[PDB]
Amino acid sequence: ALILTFLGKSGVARTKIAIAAAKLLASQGKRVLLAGLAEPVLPLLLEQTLTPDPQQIAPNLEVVQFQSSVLLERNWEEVKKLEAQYLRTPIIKEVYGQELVVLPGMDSALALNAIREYDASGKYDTIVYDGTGDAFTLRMLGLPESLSWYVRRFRQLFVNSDLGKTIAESPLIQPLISSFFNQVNNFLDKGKEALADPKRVAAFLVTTADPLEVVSVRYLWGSAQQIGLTIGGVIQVSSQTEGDLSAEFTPLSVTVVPDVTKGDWQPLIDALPNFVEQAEQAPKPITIDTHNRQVRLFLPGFDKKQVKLTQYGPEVTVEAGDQRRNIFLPPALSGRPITGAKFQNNYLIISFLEH
Amino acid sequence: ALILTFLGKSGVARTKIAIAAAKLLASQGKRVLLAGLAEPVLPLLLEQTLTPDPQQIAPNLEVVQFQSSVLLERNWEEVKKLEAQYLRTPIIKEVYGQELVVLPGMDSALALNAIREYDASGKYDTIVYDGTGDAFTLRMLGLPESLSWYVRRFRQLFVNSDLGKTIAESPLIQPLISSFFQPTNQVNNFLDKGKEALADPKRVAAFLVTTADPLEVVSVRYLWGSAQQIGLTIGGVIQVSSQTEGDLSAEFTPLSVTVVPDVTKGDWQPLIDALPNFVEQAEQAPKPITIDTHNRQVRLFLPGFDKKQVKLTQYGPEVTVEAGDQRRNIFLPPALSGRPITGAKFQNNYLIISF
Repeated sequence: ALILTFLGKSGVARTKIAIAAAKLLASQGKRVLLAGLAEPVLPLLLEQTLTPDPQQIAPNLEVVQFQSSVLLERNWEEVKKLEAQYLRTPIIKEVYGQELVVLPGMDSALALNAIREYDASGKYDTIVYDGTGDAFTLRMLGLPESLSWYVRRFRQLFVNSDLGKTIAESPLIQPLISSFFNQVNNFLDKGKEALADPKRVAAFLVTTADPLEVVSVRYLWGSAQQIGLTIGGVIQVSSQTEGDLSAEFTPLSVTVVPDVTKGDWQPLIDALPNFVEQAEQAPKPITIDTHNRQVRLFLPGFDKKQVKLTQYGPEVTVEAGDQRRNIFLPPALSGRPITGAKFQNNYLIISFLEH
Repeated sequence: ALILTFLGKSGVARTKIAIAAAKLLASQGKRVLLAGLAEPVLPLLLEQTLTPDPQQIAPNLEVVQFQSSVLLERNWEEVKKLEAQYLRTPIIKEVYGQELVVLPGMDSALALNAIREYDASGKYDTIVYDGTGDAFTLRMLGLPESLSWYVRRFRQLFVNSDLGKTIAESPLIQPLISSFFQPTNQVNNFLDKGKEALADPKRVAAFLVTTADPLEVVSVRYLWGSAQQIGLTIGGVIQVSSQTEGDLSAEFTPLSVTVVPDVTKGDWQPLIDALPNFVEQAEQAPKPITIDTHNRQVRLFLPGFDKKQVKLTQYGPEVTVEAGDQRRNIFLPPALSGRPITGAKFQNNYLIISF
């Protein structure tokens, strides 16, 4: 499925857009899941009580509310089943899933895993996700890449090292495991390949003509590029500020849409863009030119003072918008000092030494 | 210090109110730190470039911007020194802070710890925190209690298990730990101090921010109850302008609703002059939880929920209150510890639980 989401500073407008996008796509024969968070506006705008299980509200249109409490207790039962299997003496079987308290980070991990399950079921063409629309959403969506980076470092250290041997053989720990007792990369790589594919994950900016909102979504735009999230376009919603925003979002299409009054969704529905086509035509977050030995990063919303580069062996780290892209350099670039990092037309062009 | 924050659906209004509150309290002689996250509105409204370190911008007014990437990197250097101090062969000494990736949850822990450090320094009377103003801010502020509960439900399960009683009754452990290189009290002391502060309206308080749009009103009422679940005092409501007219006093009884004007073209004085007395309203507001030793009762303030969506259960050693997609595991104090529940009821937005 395509995971479709929206970024912007005003939650009510984002929810209306998500609802309208879901209605439009379901009306065209796409199988749609609209998923929101634990908050009362989506139910109220739909005039429907929502639950942690998808409910059909129209042909091809199901709606679900992610309640982290419920997702946590559902995952906890999977933890118990694994515990019985892999342990001779249970330890956490006592704890009921209804007791567990949601910690920061769990919220995003549980929501992303739920989305992954819905995506993997094959039941949907589009999963419209009405999230927080902000940097927390980006950190969620970036989990496949972020976890992959950690896994690759753990492997380098706690194993794939003498330490990996001083425990792999340790006659001290071996009996301790014998008592009471990768697939990971295929799992993460699937998430990574989806996130990078605009046919599988795309987001759209939502903003009024207020310059404060405009600068906020341009910052989110650049931050999204750091994680490889395609930004397909801009939805411009109404306010007391008038303005043509096309020049502020070149080369993206800006689509001006009307409000929703008294539950008449049709004018908004009719004004929405073709999300799939615009995502497919949007700029690419990263390209690598192996002949000229250059990395080209699309980084709208930032200038050179706001972007930091770090280069440690075969890895380059790009930090911008409080996000970090780790670039593992290919053979044409590895081992060569960076000789330039200059912005041209919202792209940062990183050059590597030829001589 | 007092940590003061704002909950609401529109970030721009929340940042404006945070700036005005900081300017107000500073002009009254309080030493103020204004702290925001990685986003461009606060610097633009202040006409000041912001950094990860406090900058004075007016008498008694310093401002700082939290960047998760920098907080993580600065925490890493402390982890790397501990390696040099308590481990035979370093493992992580070659991992560089610039490369670390911020995962979900990590961002919230790093920011709360940064706040903790600024509060511990004694340099400020008020810390005005411009956060995300939503459930994610609540899960962050609730960390001391949530962590305390995990330590308290699971320590016993792991120490008294067959595998735990073996780690104490096994000679394969002592020469294991020494192959490299009570905390339970130090941890609970650190956690209990955070829980104490959060429960004290002089140390932590939040105010709701909303327009008259019924959709915003219902949203902040839900956040209001969600905040009570974590023990966060909600001192009052700030009503900002919109195309919807309305007196909101009856919607938030017994809280004061203070109507405030916009800020246009750098003129902060109308907003400043309209802000409420934060300290006094927080002192007068309802208490999230009261334990009545005499009447053997626990009274939980739970406004803004559907009563059918408040669940009380005792699956484990403590009663669990589920509401607002948050869970409170009630630690019974001495006067109530070990007394069965004998009833519970709702009344004027309070859940009264009898023992």
